[PDB]
Order: sequence, then C-alpha cells, then structure tokens
Amino acid sequence: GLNGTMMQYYEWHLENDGQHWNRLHDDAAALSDAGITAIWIPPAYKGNSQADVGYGAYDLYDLGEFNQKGTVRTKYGTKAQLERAIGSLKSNDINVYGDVVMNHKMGADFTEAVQAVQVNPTNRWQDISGAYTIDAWTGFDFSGRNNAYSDFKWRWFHFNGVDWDQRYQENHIFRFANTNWNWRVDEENGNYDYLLGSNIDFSHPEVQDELKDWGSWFTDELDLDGYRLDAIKHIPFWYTSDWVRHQRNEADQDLFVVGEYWKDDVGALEFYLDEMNWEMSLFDVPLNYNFYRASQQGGSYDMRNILRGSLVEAHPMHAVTFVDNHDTQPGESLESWVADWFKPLAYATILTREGGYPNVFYGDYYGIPNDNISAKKDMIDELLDARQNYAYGTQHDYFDHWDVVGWTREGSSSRPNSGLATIMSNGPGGSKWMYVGRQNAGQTWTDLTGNNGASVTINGDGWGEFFTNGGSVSVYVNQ
Ligand code: NA
Ligand code: NA
Ligand code: NA
Repeated sequence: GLNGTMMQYYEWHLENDGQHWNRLHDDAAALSDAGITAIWIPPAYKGNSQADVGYGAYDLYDLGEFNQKGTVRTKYGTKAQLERAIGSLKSNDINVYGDVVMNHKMGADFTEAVQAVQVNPTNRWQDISGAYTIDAWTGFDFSGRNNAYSDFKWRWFHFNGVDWDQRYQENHIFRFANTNWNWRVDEENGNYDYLLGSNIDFSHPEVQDELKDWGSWFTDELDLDGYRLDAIKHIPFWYTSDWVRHQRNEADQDLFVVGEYWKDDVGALEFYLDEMNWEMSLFDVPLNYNFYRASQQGGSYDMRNILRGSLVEAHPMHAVTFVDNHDTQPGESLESWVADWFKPLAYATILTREGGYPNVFYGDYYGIPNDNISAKKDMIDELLDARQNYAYGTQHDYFDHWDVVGWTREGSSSRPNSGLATIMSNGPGGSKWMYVGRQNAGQTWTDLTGNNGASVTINGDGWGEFFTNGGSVSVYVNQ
C-alpha cells in the first residue's frame, strides 16, 4: 500500500495529432516506476470538432469510433488506441479515472424553434424579456454512429437554456419558457445552472435514465476505476448523488469519484459534501487559490496561512489536492497559475504530507510548449520518490514562521528508511529544529531535491536542524 498519486494526462494546448492515447500506452511503465498510481484521462468522447479538448460533449457514445463532427478520432486518438492504452495502464498497476461531462452539450446537428425568455446574466432568476421564439442548437441525431450502443436522440425539450439565438443571431442567457432552472445548484448569479452550450434539464426522467445508462455503458466499456465529475456546481445536487449511487450499484469494481466544485470557498464545498453524504472527494480549489495568492504576492505572503481555508486541512480524506490544471494554465478560463519559483513548494505541500490525494498536472510534468513552460519532470520525480518511498508514519507540523515552514514524517517499520523532513521558505532562507522520531536518532539525512547540500544528522532525542535557502524547498530523507 504505497501512497497514491494521480496524474491529469493532458493540458489545454496539447498537439492535435491523435497520438495521445498511444503516448499514454507507451508511458505507462515509466509512470508506474515514477510513483503514479492513477491516471485522469481527458474526455474520451466526440466534441464539437477533432481539436476539441473534450468539453464540447457532442456524443458520449462516440469514443473516437464514428465519423461525426468532421473526424473519426477524438483529439486524443481512436477508441481502439484508448482501449490499448488502458490495458497497458492496467497491467502496470495504474487505475484509470474517466473525465465525465454531464452538465451540457454542444455541436448539435440542427436548430429547433423554441420559446425562450432572456434572463439577467448576474441573476438568472430574473427575466429581462418576454417570451419569444428563438432558434436553438438542440437537435442531436448522431449520424455515423447509427444507433450503436444507444438509440437515444436529444431534442430541445431535454434542455432548459442556451446562450446563442440563431434566429436573430444574438448572445443572451436564455431560459426556455415554461422550463425551470435546475435545483439545487450553486447560487452565484442567483442560479448557476446555466454555464455554456445547451444546458441539460434533469427534471425529465428520460434524461436521468439516459445519463445513468450512458454512465454504466462507459464504465463497462473502458473498465474504469473512477471518474472526475466536471461542473458539478452547475448540475442539480440530488442528481449527481443519484448518478454516483447508480454507478456503484451497476459496477462490480470499486469506483473512486472526485468532483470539481470550482469555488474559492471551502464552506461551499463542505455543503456540497453534506448534500452528497460524503460519498466522493472534491478538488481542493481554495488551496489552488492559496498557492496562487502566494505565487503572486511573493515573500510578503505569510506562509503560516498556506493551508488555511483549504479543503485538505478540514477533510483530508475527501480532498484531491493539486497545483494547476488545464483551466488554471496561462490564458485559460480559470487562470491561477503557480509560477515556476513557487511551484516546487506547492508540489512538496501536496506530495509529502499525510492528508489529501494529490494530483500531478501533465503540463508541469512534461511542459507547456505553447507558452514556453519548461518540463519540471525531475523536480516532480524527486517529490514522487519522497511520497512513494519516504512519506509514511506519524507527522509533525511547523507552520510557525512567516517565511520558513516545514513538517516531518517519522517513517514506519513496514517501509525501511522511510521518514522525511520538508522545509521551505518563500522568502530568505533559514533553518528549523524539527522532530523526526526518536527512533531515527543518529541517522544522516540529505536533500532529495538537491536544493541544499547540507547533511542533517538526527540527534539522540530524534531532532534534526533542517536548512532551506531562500525561495526554495528541501526534502531530507535517509538515503
Ligand atoms: Na447546468
Ligand atoms: Na494554480
Ligand atoms: Na513570507
């Protein structure tokens, strides 16, 4: 039972060469070795076009298998190549979590005439026009799949809103007259049901059942071990709960479930987790924003607050920790990018501490060429070494100075030579006496990261004095 580490295996600006599944296939053994235990794959199904990152969600039953939207393959490759990749993951002891997008659809085959009212963007409760007829992109027939797997077809009456009127060619937020916004949902802009595209109305039983059945079809087709659920703050809470329960029923395998409730507000997250009866984890979005505040502010940031307000502080067993993703990366919709100087500190925080299930971002591991962002594979690999081989046993925390902080793990007898001491500063360097466990007395610990040449000998009471340089992190272990 090595500590688990997941990886998001894509970034926004990946090349559209259709070879990503094959890359994943060939990378599997190396990822296992490095300490990755689970992979979050991008949406595997056909979006608006071939170059869709995956959130188009045109046809959930088309995994790069049918000629629809101007391509057989998705951006990532063919269904056959995806299944080959998954086999390779499975035989290297890596779990596969499928990205799941149920909030909306885009790329409809045809428009339909629809009575709609304009609502106020910042208050979707409030109409700002009378009902009139728009043309909405709501008709989905899936020509090319020809009823493989599912003969279900989507129509306007499965939706409650769009943001584009094709009749008079205008952007507005539209509620379909005589439909309701979903509920319960996040209450920013009054009701935050509507995000983009054609918004799915979960009030209809045909819909509830379709996404449950699609859910189970997908899980069985790819042999998934779990899911990331995107946009779950815009999807009615009762349905996400019903959906998750349904999948666990249908599936023989255990299913890990992580939801993205994108809010810088752990209370909002905790409520969601109340409503879900603690049947999934969430991404730790406030922590994302802690790291980003730190990155942006520089050393004046008080490092005692680095974990404060975070999901992982409060519910480590329900937290998926991360530094950045495809939406936080530069120029993206939720941009909150951790600069290179702070990034090792953030990664050490989520990889070497006992709480949270950490996620490594492909873009950090392999680089983001589009933006001249370097691959940080070596830095991350050392932290993975720390996590997999050394971050065990009782933990001691030292958030006791505004620049310099750290923590230790005493190791466990199950894992020989395990134990570690992390120290970092976001300002001038320094040192700190920290306890690593009386049982490690007399050992000599060195920095996995290479940022510090100090040798740290553990005293007879089990204390060492650990050193960090300025704007840096070190992780000392018994090598
Ligand atoms: Na929605
Ligand atoms: Na970030
Ligand atoms: Na500071």
